[PDB]
This record gives sequence, structure tokens and C-alpha cells, in this order.
Amino acid sequence: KGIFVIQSESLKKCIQAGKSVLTLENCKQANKHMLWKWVSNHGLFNIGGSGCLGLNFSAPEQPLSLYECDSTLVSLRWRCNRKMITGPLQYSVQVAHDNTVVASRKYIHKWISYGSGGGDICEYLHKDLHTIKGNTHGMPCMFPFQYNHQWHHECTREGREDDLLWCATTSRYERDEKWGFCPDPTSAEVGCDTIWEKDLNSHICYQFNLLSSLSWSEAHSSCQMQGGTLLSITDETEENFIREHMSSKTVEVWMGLNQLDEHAGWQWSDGTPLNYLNWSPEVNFEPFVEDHCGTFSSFMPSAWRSRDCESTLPYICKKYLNHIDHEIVEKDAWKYYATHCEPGWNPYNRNCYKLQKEEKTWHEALRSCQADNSALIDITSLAEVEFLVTLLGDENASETWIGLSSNKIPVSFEWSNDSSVIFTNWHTLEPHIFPNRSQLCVSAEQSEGHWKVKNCEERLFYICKKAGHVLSDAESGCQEGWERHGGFCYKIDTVLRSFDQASSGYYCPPALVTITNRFEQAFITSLISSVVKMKDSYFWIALQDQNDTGEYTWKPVGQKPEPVQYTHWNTHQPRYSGGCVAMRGRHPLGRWEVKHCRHFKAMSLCKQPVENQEKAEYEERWPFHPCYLDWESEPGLASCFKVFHSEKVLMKRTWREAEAFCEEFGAHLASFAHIEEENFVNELLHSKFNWTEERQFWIGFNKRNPLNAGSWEWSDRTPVVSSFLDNTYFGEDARNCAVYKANKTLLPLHCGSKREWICKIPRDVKPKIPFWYQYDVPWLFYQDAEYLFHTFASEWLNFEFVCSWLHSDLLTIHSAHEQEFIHSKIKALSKYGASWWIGLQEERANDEFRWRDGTPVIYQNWDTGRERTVNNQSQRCGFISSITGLWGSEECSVSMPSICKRKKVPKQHGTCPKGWLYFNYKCLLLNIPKDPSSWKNWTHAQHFCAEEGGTLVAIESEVEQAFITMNLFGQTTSVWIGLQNDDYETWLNGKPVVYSNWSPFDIINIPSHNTTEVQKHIPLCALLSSNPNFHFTGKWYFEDCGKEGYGFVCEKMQDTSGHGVNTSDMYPMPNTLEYGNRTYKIINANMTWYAAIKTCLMHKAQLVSITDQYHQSFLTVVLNRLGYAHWIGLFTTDNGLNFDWSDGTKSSFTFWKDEESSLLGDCVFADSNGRWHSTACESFLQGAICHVPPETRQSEHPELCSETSIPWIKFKSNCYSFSTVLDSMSFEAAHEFCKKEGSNLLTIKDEAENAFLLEELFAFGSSVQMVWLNAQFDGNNETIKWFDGTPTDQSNWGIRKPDTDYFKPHHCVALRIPEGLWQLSPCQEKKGFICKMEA
Ligand SMILES: *[C@@H]1O[C@H](CO)[C@@H](O[C@@H]2O[C@H](CO)[C@@H](O[C@@H]3O[C@H](CO)[C@@H](O)[C@H](O[C@H]4O[C@H](CO)[C@@H](O)[C@H](O)[C@@H]4O)[C@@H]3O)[C@H](O)[C@H]2NC(C)=O)[C@H](O)[C@H]1NC(C)=O
Ligand SMILES: *[C@@H]1O[C@H](CO[C@@H]2O[C@H](CO)[C@@H](O)[C@H](O[C@@H]3O[C@H](CO[C@H]4O[C@H](CO)[C@@H](O)[C@H](O)[C@@H]4O)[C@@H](O)[C@H](O)[C@@H]3O)[C@H]2NC(C)=O)[C@@H](O)[C@H](O)[C@H]1NC(C)=O
Ligand SMILES: *[C@@H]1O[C@H](CO)[C@@H](O[C@@H]2O[C@H](CO)[C@@H](O[C@@H]3O[C@H](CO)[C@@H](O)[C@H](O)[C@@H]3O)[C@H](O)[C@H]2NC(C)=O)[C@H](O)[C@H]1NC(C)=O
Ligand SMILES: *[C@@H]1O[C@H](CO)[C@@H](O[C@@H]2O[C@H](CO)[C@@H](O[C@@H]3O[C@H](CO)[C@@H](O)[C@H](O)[C@@H]3O)[C@H](O)[C@H]2NC(C)=O)[C@H](O)[C@H]1NC(C)=O
Ligand SMILES: *[C@@H]1O[C@H](CO)[C@@H](O)[C@H](O)[C@H]1NC(C)=O
Ligand SMILES: *[C@@H]1O[C@H](CO)[C@@H](O)[C@H](O)[C@H]1NC(C)=O
Ligand SMILES: *[C@@H]1O[C@H](CO)[C@@H](O)[C@H](O)[C@H]1NC(C)=O
Ligand SMILES: *[C@@H]1O[C@H](CO)[C@@H](O)[C@H](O)[C@H]1NC(C)=O
Ligand SMILES: *[C@@H]1O[C@H](CO)[C@@H](O)[C@H](O)[C@H]1NC(C)=O
Ligand SMILES: *[C@@H]1O[C@H](CO)[C@@H](O)[C@H](O)[C@H]1NC(C)=O
Ligand SMILES: *[C@@H]1O[C@H](CO)[C@@H](O)[C@H](O)[C@H]1NC(C)=O
Ligand SMILES: *[C@@H]1O[C@H](CO)[C@@H](O)[C@H](O)[C@H]1NC(C)=O
Ligand SMILES: *[C@@H]1O[C@H](CO)[C@@H](O)[C@H](O)[C@H]1NC(C)=O
Repeated sequence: KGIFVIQSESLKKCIQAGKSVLTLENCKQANKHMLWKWVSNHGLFNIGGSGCLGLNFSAPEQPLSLYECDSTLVSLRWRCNRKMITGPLQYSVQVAHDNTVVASRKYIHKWISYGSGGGDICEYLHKDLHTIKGNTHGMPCMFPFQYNHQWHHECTREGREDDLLWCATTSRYERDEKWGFCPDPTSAEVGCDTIWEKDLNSHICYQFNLLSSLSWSEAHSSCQMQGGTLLSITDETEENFIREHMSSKTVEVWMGLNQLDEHAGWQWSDGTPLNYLNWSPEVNFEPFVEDHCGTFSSFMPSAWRSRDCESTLPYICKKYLNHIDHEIVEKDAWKYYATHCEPGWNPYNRNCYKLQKEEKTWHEALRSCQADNSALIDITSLAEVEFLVTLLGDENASETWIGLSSNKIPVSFEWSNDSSVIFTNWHTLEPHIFPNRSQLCVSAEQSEGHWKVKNCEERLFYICKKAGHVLSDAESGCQEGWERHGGFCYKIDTVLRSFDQASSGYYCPPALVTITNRFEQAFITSLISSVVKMKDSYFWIALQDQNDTGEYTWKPVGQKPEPVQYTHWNTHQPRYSGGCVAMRGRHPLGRWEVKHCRHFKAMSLCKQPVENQEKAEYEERWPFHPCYLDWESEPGLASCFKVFHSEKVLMKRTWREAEAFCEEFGAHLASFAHIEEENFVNELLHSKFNWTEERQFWIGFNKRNPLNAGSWEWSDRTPVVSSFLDNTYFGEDARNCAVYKANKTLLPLHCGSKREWICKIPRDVKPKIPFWYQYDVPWLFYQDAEYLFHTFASEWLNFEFVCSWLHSDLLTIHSAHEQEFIHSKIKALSKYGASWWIGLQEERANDEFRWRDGTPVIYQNWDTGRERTVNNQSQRCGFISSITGLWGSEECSVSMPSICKRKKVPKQHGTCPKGWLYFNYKCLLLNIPKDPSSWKNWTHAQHFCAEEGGTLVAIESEVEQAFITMNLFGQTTSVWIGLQNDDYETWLNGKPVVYSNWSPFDIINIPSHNTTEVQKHIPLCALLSSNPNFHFTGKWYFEDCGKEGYGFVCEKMQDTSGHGVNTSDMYPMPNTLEYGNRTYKIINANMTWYAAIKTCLMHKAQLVSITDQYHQSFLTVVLNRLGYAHWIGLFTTDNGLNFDWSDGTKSSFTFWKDEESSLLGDCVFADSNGRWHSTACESFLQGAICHVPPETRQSEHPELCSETSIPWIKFKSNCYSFSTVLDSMSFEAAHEFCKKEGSNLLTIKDEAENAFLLEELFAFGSSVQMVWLNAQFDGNNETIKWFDGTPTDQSNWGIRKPDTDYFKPHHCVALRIPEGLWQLSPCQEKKGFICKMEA
């Protein structure tokens, strides 16, 4: 129970709010009245007050009061620096002269907790519980939430007949029904789905969290919170069990398998070893890419795949029920037993070992070990790995064969002895299965004991293990020490308590402990776990920062310059400089923490030294010249740095992209092992740049690995010395990477951002690119772009990056003429005459026609010899033949050569003829005929424009496109445009196509023809889509120039022979505007986002909500007229994940300026060109856009919408079920299922419901492709009708659809969910279905 009472540090009073504004009162029994808690949004929810502390930024001077956290009127966010309560814009709660808080920037003030006296108020900072299932796709609980006329701050019971705890995903349960069950480990009886009692005694339970699209990090978290763990596929038997026992056969789920540690190989998130593997080539293998997490599907093949962990997918949790003592798998694995052996052999704990240094094949080495009563080594515990690395400490001992190998095509790894596997230490990339060899054998490397597979025929050294028996009960190492380990002994005690302070000597004569390796850390963890006398204790460690510097370091024994090479910090633990390190005893055993040396209590640790004196440590000649002259560093520093201020010319880079760039030079994203390094890099930055903070640079500091304790780490393996924690502003889990700034400071960030960076390299530069082909760039002679022919063999999943580093990401073709030039050059006689890569990319088995450049593939030059080039999506990368130049697709890793390119070698207002619309120094006609007889084909409409004095529109810019779209609202007739398939890049008027709005699909998909075969004989003509679906609305495609059925837009510059009548539209600023079927108010005052919300509410309107591209287009013209930004009603309670509209309308429409712009803040505004931007809500902008809403009223029992049995989502007056979406099933079967359920198969009756569904189903992503629509296709008619007889008005097809495709047994129509189009399909296919009913 995290509730607390908050007291002023400087004044013995606390916040017992009371009515209206809160007040400072004595902590009398009113502590039993007013208490405080942290909730979903950072705000503080005052229990009893049933409120939520807010700050009115329009007038901060007013005393603070309690609001409803659903309120958008006031800023409710709060932040916690050291014992502060800090609001946005530097404000903070702070008592005025009077005893009432006036949160102000005036002066600092500090707060602490009553009761326990917690020195930090934020000891109970909120953590988000992800709901498992029941009405929502696994969102976090939103606290507090309004149940029946009352607020709740914790998961509750009342709502569900069943007694499991539940919560709401949205602030008000009554208004929105998105509830969900709450994680709980206690309710195992109903907490988990299926008990697989088949195991001997485990009674292992499984929870099949389908429907719960989550990132891997959140899935792992969720599974943990109930006491379970992400799925571990121990063996084929359990894999096949789950294969059948899961229900929705078409889903892909998270497992638990991962390679999140870039320095370690694939591993189960749980403690299970990775011995059984079912990798499938369905995913393409590359070592560098971000596919770090493992996905499993119950398809016919036994296949696992690699995905990006942030992707949202369902998952499965795994929990053993009998293992209460599971904290450590083995209890006595670390205790040393006095061992003896014969000459040549080295004794280790209770065993004999010997390394032969005789290169042998695996079979040869096994037979050699068998020559004696010995077998190749088997590793049972990390202690054996420690001994392995110690022995490989032999003079060369680079690698050794391990007594472990595979003997199956579906690989399962077993020892050379018929015994089970208990541990695995796979190297960074070496669980890699050589395609089909029957047996692959593992060798261990000397660096860390990392294992890697390879052909068993390889000749390598080998170590034979042998039995032994205890020599005696003596401990010759340190009889006085409590235990021995390796080359030291340990004498922990739970009596002496101060931080090593002793009258003489120390608590033990060798003083406090120092940790150099994870092996040592594990041993001491075992020690503490063995001697936990009283729970959650702490133990002192020699690491301290008493000479307050931030760079915590060991307390040095005599003249010892003891460095630090390993650390075990707790969650976001290395907070503040100064103090001493204490290691935790609570069940997260062994984690380190910082503590106060005069106030904290911890117990004594000891390290009896090596019985043989150690020699001198280092030579230290290396800083003579740490790196080549190319890189920068102090002479004397241990590493070198290089700052990358641009890409190609001035372009930035994502975090992982910059890291890969450092890697291809051999370096890492920079890291600070020392305050000296940090200061040196700051000084370098300020030597390079001005008195500016305009530049933010990437660094290695990151948090991308969540399976370990959530805490930051350097990508370079250097340990994190304390207090480099960028800021106390932690908890922003959405941000996972970090950036550096001048004045010695760091900022958390989202790794998806783009920035400049800096790489660090200790000793040796390894250029992989050498900046190839430094003068083969100039090719303007042929086109307007400069090309480059990369003759060096390279696969372009990576070479796209290097290609971008000077040019486009890859070459892309948009002209038969440029293709002729490319063929002429590529017709090279030498090895350069091989096939060549191009930017042509495939994203699915379908969707094989997108450039990685991002442009749609509008021009075709395929070779027709291989139209079946899919190879289960492996062949996804395009290439051109050297002999003909015809294209082809290939598996991307083949790494043939490639190419690159890059795109750089009187406006007076006037009169507008009648009927035309004057928009921007020009007039548009926008002829949309109402008569079929009046329709013109493109080659005719050109005549009309010419005779009228203009030409077909040339859409020069997004504002022109938006104007045309807004002047095309209700006319569902597409309209010609003035560009031709002959040249996608030049408008008919003769100027380049800089702007473009090509449709995502069907650009050349003429229904009456093949895509390509007859197209090459037919001219094609541009055409502006009038489709009412925002994915297509105002988009461009092509159609037969001779076709008819489409209007035309003529353009002609304004007639300047007279008044500049554009003033008639420029001058007026109508306070109210009408468009489509709604009315807008343009406010033009100085205000924040909250102020704009309040202003719209003080008006009768509400802050605008933009649900479609038509309204977005109108607002684009409006804002272009106004000339400056305005607020809009889009905001997010959570940082940059998913925004919501202030007025509560749901729509998937989004019009961001750029992908990263979504992340720059919490409240959204619109640019002068309409494009959206996120930003801090406290910013001040000179206007806003309100819209008048349609008024409606509600019933008394709409909460009837959902029962306790089924996940029913309420929308307006009807409920939809989405659980059935994944239940792939046939048409009539779905019909009958809904019928018997007491509902009807989905019916799209209005645009509001259409948009609501298109948004809601986006939560499942690619988990479903199509859904059945309850519409009958008439037999001898083209008509389509809902089961209720209502017309099919809402129907939509990207291009006008002929009925000629349905079979006599009528085809049945479904909804292509990712894009929203309709499509008739064979009626017996298996698809998802959605029931719907009234509330
Ligand atoms: C829209 O209205 C808001 C209303 O708040 C307005 O924001 C306010 O702007 C003023 C002016 O920038 C801020 O006042 C400043 O606050 C700082 C706080 O440290 C003071 O230091 C400033 O005084 C110093 O600087 C002055 C010259 O800049 C000197 O003359 C003076 O002697 C001091 O040296 C100054 O008072 C005010 O803080 C904000 N409001 C909030 C809540 O922060 C905003 O600017 C308006 N928008 C537009 C476009 O005008
Ligand atoms: C887009 O639509 C275009 C409109 O149709 C044309 O309209 C013109 C109006 O003046 C007509 O002149 C033109 O036909 C002319 O035909 C004469 C020869 O006359 C014979 O053929 C016509 C049909 O072409 C027939 O109606 C007569 O009775 C007679 O048998 C010819 O010498 C001229 O050059 C014109 O072609 C209409 N038809 C055509 C085909 O031009 C049309 O022009 C255009 O082709 C359409 N777009 C595409 C891609 O076909
Ligand atoms: C946050 O602070 C702002 C600014 O101090 C508050 O705005 C003010 O709210 C009052 C109402 O409490 C407004 O008074 C009303 O003005 C209208 C104007 O037409 C008048 O018709 C009413 O009879 C009444 O007098 C006041 O104008 C308004 N001032 C501004 C600059 O907007 C706001 O109420 C505060 N909100 C919260 C939740 O504390
Ligand atoms: C932190 O950043 C600043 C700016 O990027 C670094 O330079 C400092 O910049 C400020 C102006 O922003 C300078 O102040 C000016 O000083 C002159 C002195 O003649 C004065 O006439 C001006 O009116 C103004 O006050 C400041 O001097 C300057 N200091 C230095 C050392 O360059 C600053 O160095 C950065 N600090 C760190 C630790 O990186
Ligand atoms: C190990 O072998 C290398 C050559 O393979 C040799 O240079 C080196 O001196 C040997 N000893 C050690 C300790 O590396
Ligand atoms: C391991 O090898 C020994 C002989 O070295 C053998 O007796 C034993 O059975 C093997 N392990 C198992 C589980 O059988
Ligand atoms: C498959 O395994 C055999 C083992 O003899 C090996 O020669 C071959 O290179 C492997 N790969 C393929 C594609 O056959
Ligand atoms: C700081 O370091 C000096 C040695 O240079 C030492 O004598 C002194 O006690 C240290 N002070 C603290 C607070 O650690
Ligand atoms: C910094 O900018 C000022 C602008 O006045 C200029 O005088 C100075 O030379 C610049 N210095 C550097 C290092 O860019
Ligand atoms: C994969 O190949 C098989 C033939 O072995 C084919 O039946 C299947 O359709 C392919 N997969 C896809 C997604 O096309
Ligand atoms: C083109 O469409 C026709 C339709 O009859 C079909 O016969 C032919 O095989 C198709 N060719 C290609 C290359 O798609
Ligand atoms: C505008 O919306 C109202 C809503 O009741 C509807 O009755 C009216 O027909 C609509 N007008 C147009 C032109 O769509
Ligand atoms: C075709 O449509 C008409 C209504 O326009 C309807 O009466 C008739 O039954 C339909 N015929 C078939 C075969 O569906």
C-alpha cells in the first residue's frame, strides 16, 4: 500500500487539503483523513480529497486545488527531483508566506514523508500494471478510474461477479467500457489458463495471453508480475503440447527467447538453458539487425522467428507451481570441496580436469578422452565456467572443444555423456545453426567461456574431465576464512555495522571486499543467501565515493590503484554521488545500491587475499598513442573519441544506426568510464562548437535491455561509475537511449529519434567502409542526379546505410531512360558484369513493389522469367541483370554489387475569372460533371483546359493539394491531373514533380488488364482519388487515358490586369468558418494548450478533432492563410505512445509532420502547413481551432453493453466483440456463431462506426488480415445489402469495382483491415468475424 502523508521538511506541517484549495495543517489525526498517492499520469491523487493536484498555468499564483485527472483544463503532471515536487516549466509545490501551497518558481522548498518518516517522498513512485485480458488489448490500468459514482485508485472487485481484481483502461469506466483483469500472483487457481500436469511434479501452468498485443518488454514484465515468466520451450514435447493446446492457430506470440544482450547469444528470459532449438528460415539471418526477440507460431512447420522487441504481439506466460525454492536452481553448486588429482591433471571442485593442447576433431578428441576413463567437459554451473576460463588462462589455450554436440536436424544439444543440460553460455552470435549438417560441435572461448558451434571436423584443443573424491576436510587456503573460492577466501559477518570504521585493523584484517568478476559476484551472492539471518538486509562493499566526485571507486588497500571492471547496480540505482555501496539481501539478491555511510546500516564483508603474492599489474605504455591520427584524444587518456556531426552533408542518425556506424569502424557509441573522460568530451565539444546547445549527440548510455534489472548501461561494455545517471527524472520508461549536451549533462530520449553522435575506440581503428569510391560520384551528365557504382560485393540490408552515408539509401528507377543509362553503365565486362542490387524491396509475400527509398514502385522493368520469386518471402530484394538490365528479386544476403544516387547535380495577385477559385497566385476550375454525358477523358480535358486558357492542374505543393481536396468534399468522382505515366517526375506544364502524394496501393492496378504485360502498350494518366477513405482521399493513381467517368481540374495563373482580388480572401478573418458539415472557430489569442481547451469550452464549441483527410485538408488551407501555428485537440496521457482526441471521438487519422515529431511532447499543435507536431503543453501559441460538436444525449443503462462473459466494447449505442477477430473461421459458421450468441455479424452502418472499427482493430496489427462483413452479394445484380436490408452506402473500393469476380455461389465480402478497403472473396475461406448488437 503506497499511500503516504506528505510533510514539509522545513516546517512541521503536512498537506491536509480540505475543501477547495489545499492547506498546510499539523499532522494530527487529519493524517487519517488526507493522504496521497501517485497514479497513472505522474499526478498525485489525494485520497479522501478524491481529487488529483493540478496547476493552473494561466494563473499559477492561485493556491493549488484538487481536480479530476480526466480534466484537460489544468496541468496535472508532476515530477520528483530530490525530495521535491516539481511541476512543468520548472514550477514546484511551495508554501507561500501564508500556510497554503502556491506552486511557484519563486524559491526552492523540500518535502518528506510522515509516518515511516521516509526521507524521500517518492519512495512509492507508481508502476503501471498491464491488464491481462477481458475488454482491452492489454493496456495499462489507468488510475484513478471512475466506477459507479465513485473513484478508484487500485484494482477492485465490485464489477465482475468472479472475484478476480480488475481495473479500467480509461479514466471513466461508465463512459468507456475498456476494463481488464488485474495481475495477481495469489489467484493462481484462476490466474493461469492451463495446467500441464504431465510433468513429473512441476504442475506447470500456462497463461495464453492472446488478444494482448504488447511489446516484448511489457510482455515480460506482465508475466513477471503474476509470478510467472515468459514461455520457455524446454523441449519438443512441451512445444508440441502448446502447439495443439493454443486455440487461434494463426497467431504469432512472444516466447521469452531473446538475444537482448548484444554481447551474449540467444537465451531464455527464464533460467532454463537454451538446448532445444527450432529455428526456421522464414526470417532472414543477419547479425547486426535489431531482430532481438523470439516469436513462435503454431503453424504446420516447427518454426521460431526473430522480431524487433518493441513490436506489439500476444504472448504466453509460464509458471511452475511446486518450485517455491526456485530463487537459486542449485544450492551447493559453489561450495568448494578439497580435491586431489594426479600429475598432469588439475583438480577443481570434486573433479579432475586436463587440457591437452592437441588439435583434434571433435570425434577424435572424444575418443582421446575415452582412451582414459575420461570424457569431454560438461558444465553444470557458472563455477565450472570460471574454472574453465582460469585454466584457459594457460599460456595460449584460445579455445577448447566441449563435451556437447548435436545429433539431429531439428537441433537438440546433449553432452558427450548421456546427461541433461543445465547451463548454457552461447556466444554473441554462435547459437547459429549451420544449415543442415547432422552434427555441430561447440567450442568454448577463453575470454568468458562463451560457447560457439562449428563443424565438428575442426582441429582444436580439448579438455577431458575425470572423476575424483574429497582429499580431506581441510581448507589449506584460509582455515580461518569461512569459505574459500578461486584464489581468495571470504569471512562475511552480520555483527560489525559501521562503514569499515574500526579502532585498529578492520572488521577483518584484509578489510572490505572488492569484486572483479561476475563469478566473484555470484559467489558472494551465494554467501549472503546462505546467511540471511533477517530479511532484506544490506552488506557493505569497498566501493565508495567519500571524496565526493560521482566516480565511485574502491577504497584502496595499501598503495593499490584498484580499478573497477564490473558492477551490479539495482534498478536506476546509481543515483547520487558520495556515499558507500551496500548490496541488497531482499529476494533480488546481489544488487548494488548507494547509501549514506553515517546513517545506513549494513553488515561486514571480507576477502582474505591470495596465499601467493600477486605480481605487478600493468605496463601502461599503451597511452603512448591510443589511436591513429584520425581520432581525437588527450595524450595520456586510455581511449579516443570521434564526433560525427552529420551524415552525407548534414543528416542525423538513429541510435542503433549510429552504433552500427561505430561498429563498422570497430568502435562503440562513446562511454565515460571516468569523470575525466566526461570532462574531456565536453571540452572537445565546446572546442568544436560555439556558445550553443543546438546539438545533441548520441552516446552508448542506454536502457535497451529490460530482462536484467531495469537500469542504464553503456553499449560499450565499460562499467557505469555512479552518478552518471543522466537525471533524477527517471520512470520515463518510454525513453530508452540517452544524448549528451554541453555543460556536462545528459538527457534520456527515445531511441527512435535521429541525432548526431560520437564513437569511442580504445586501441585500434578498423575501417570497414574506407569511404569507398571518393570520386565516382559525378553523373549529372546523364540525369539530374549524381550516381555511384558500388562494385564491392555487399548485401544492402546493411549497405543501405553506407550508401545513404553519401547518397540515397539505394538506387531507385523512375524512368525507362534512366534505366537505359543504368544498363549502359552496368554492362561492365569484368566481374562488375554480375547482377546488381537495387533499392527495390518486398515487405510481404504481397507488397513486393515498394522502394526502400519509400517511393511506391511506379515503374516496372521486371524480367518475366521468374514471377514466382517469393521463396517464402526470403527473396525480397531486387536486382538487375548485367546483360539485359531486366530486373529480378533475390535473397538479400547474396551480397552482389549495388548502386546509389542522390538528387543534386512576378507573383502579383490578380483577378480570377468567374467560377474559378483563386487560391495562390492562380485559379482552379475543379470541374466535376454531374452528367455522364458530360464526362471527358484525359486527352479531352486537356483540350478544355487549353481552350479555357490553362492546363491540367500541376500540384506544386501540399497546400495546393489540400485546397483541391477540400474543394472535392462530396463529389465521389475522381478527377484528372496533369502528369503522365511517361514521366512521373514532370508535370505537363513542364516543371519537376517535387511534391508527390502517390496512393499506397493500386497505382498501376488497372482492373481490366494485367499489371504489366499489356500496360507497356498503353499510355496511363494521373488521376486524383476522390475516395472517402483517408488512406486514399486525395491520393493519386493512374488510369487509362481513354477512360471516361472522371472530372478535370484546370489551372491558370491569376490575371494581374486589375485589382488583386485575392485581397477579398486574404483580408477577412471570419471568427467562424463552415466546411463539410461542421463549423469551425479560429481563436487567435496567446494561450497554452490548456488555455485553448478552456477557451473552446468557454465558447460553445470544443477544441478541433480531425477525423479525416477532408477536414485536415480544409484546416491546411485555413492555417496557410493565417500563417502561424494553432492548437488542436490531440493529446496523450502517456508519453508519445498513443494520442487521444480531447472531445472523445476515435479515429485512426494522423497527419504528423514526421514520425519523430510524435515524440517531442504531450500536446499537439498544427504547423502553418497543417502538419501536426507534438510539444510540451505549457508552450504558448497564438491561436487554436475549436469546432462545434453535434449535440446528443445518453440512456440510463448503456453499461448493459458488456456482460461478465464476453469482451464487449461499447461504441455509441451498440457493442462490438473483437475477441472473435483472431478466430479464423468461415462465413456461414461466423453467421451462426453470432446468431446463437444473440447478435448479428458486423454491419458498417455509418462513417463514425467505420472509423471506430478502423482504429480499434489497429491494435491487433498484422495478427489479422481480413474480417467478414455481414453483407449479401445479390445473385443477378451488382447490389450488396446488409442482412437487415439497409443499403451498402458505406462500401468502398480503391478503384471502382466490377461485379464480374463473384462465383455463382456468391462470393462473400470482407474488410482488408490494415487499409479499410472492402473486397469480395471466396465464401469458404477462413477469416475473422465481429459480432455486433444494440446496448
Ligand atoms: C503569453 O502570455 C504569457 C503569460 O504568462 C507569457 O508568458 C510570460 O512571459 C513573461 C515574459 O517572458 C515571463 O516573465 C519573465 O519571467 C522570468 C522568470 O525568471 C523573469 O526572470 C523575467 O524578468 C526578467 O527579465 C525581464 C526581461 O525579459 C527584465 O525586465 C526583468 O527585470 C527580469 O530581469 C520575466 O518577468 C513570464 O514568466 C511568462 N509566464 C510564465 C507563466 O512563465 C507569454 O510570453 C505570452 N506570449 C507571448 C508571445 O507574448
Ligand atoms: C476522348 O474523347 C475525344 C472526343 O471524341 C472526339 O470528339 C471530336 C469532336 O470534334 C471528334 O472530332 C472526334 O472524331 C473525329 O472523327 C473524324 C473522322 O470522322 C469519323 O470518325 C468519328 C469518330 O472518330 C465518327 O463520329 C464520324 O461519324 C466519322 O465516322 C476524325 O478525322 C477526327 O480526327 C476526329 O477523330 C471524336 N472522336 C475521336 C476518336 O477523336 C476523342 O477524340 C478521344 O479519342 C478520346 N480519348 C481517347 C484516348 O480515345
Ligand atoms: C485558471 O485561471 C484562469 C485565469 O485566471 C481562469 O480564467 C478565468 O475564469 C473566470 C471564471 O472563473 C472567468 O470569469 C468569467 O469571464 C467571462 C468572460 O465572458 C464572464 O462572462 C463570466 O461572467 C466570468 O466573469 C475569467 O474571464 C477567466 N479569465 C481568463 C483570462 O480566462 C480559470 O477559470 C482558471 N481555471 C481553474 C480550473 O482554476
Ligand atoms: C556552458 O555553455 C556556455 C554557452 O554555451 C559556455 O560558454 C559561456 O557562455 C555564456 C553565454 O551563454 C558566457 O557569458 C558571457 O560572458 C561574457 C564574458 O565577457 C559576458 O560579457 C557576456 O555578457 C555573457 O555573460 C560565458 O562567459 C561562457 N563561458 C565560457 C567558459 O565559455 C560555457 O563554457 C559552458 N560551460 C561548460 C562547463 O561547458
Ligand atoms: C600464444 O601464441 C601466440 C602465437 O599464436 C604467441 O605470439 C604468444 O607469445 C603465445 N603466448 C601468449 C601468452 O600469448
Ligand atoms: C556419465 O558417464 C559415466 C561414466 O564416465 C556413466 O557411468 C554415467 O552413466 C554417465 N551419465 C549418465 C547420466 O548416465
Ligand atoms: C548441408 O550439410 C552438408 C553436410 O555434408 C554440407 O556439405 C552442405 O554444405 C550443407 N548445406 C547444403 C546447402 O547442402
Ligand atoms: C579526500 O582525499 C584525501 C586524499 O587526497 C583524503 O585525505 C580525504 O580524507 C578525502 N576526503 C573525503 C571526504 O573523502
Ligand atoms: C561563435 O559565434 C560568434 C558570433 O558572434 C563568432 O564571433 C565566433 O567566431 C564563433 N566562434 C566559433 C568557435 O564558432
Ligand atoms: C512456402 O513454400 C511452400 C512450398 O514448400 C508453399 O506451399 C507456401 O505457400 C510458401 N509460403 C508462402 C507464405 O507462400
Ligand atoms: C495476364 O492475364 C491473362 C488473363 O486471361 C492471363 O491469361 C495471363 O496469364 C496473364 N499474364 C500474366 C503475366 O500475368
Ligand atoms: C449534415 O449532417 C446532418 C446530421 O443530421 C444531416 O441531416 C445532413 O443531411 C448533412 N448534410 C450533408 C450535406 O451531408
Ligand atoms: C435484382 O434486384 C432486384 C431489385 O432491383 C430484385 O427485385 C431482384 O430479386 C434481384 N435479382 C436477383 C437474382 O438477385
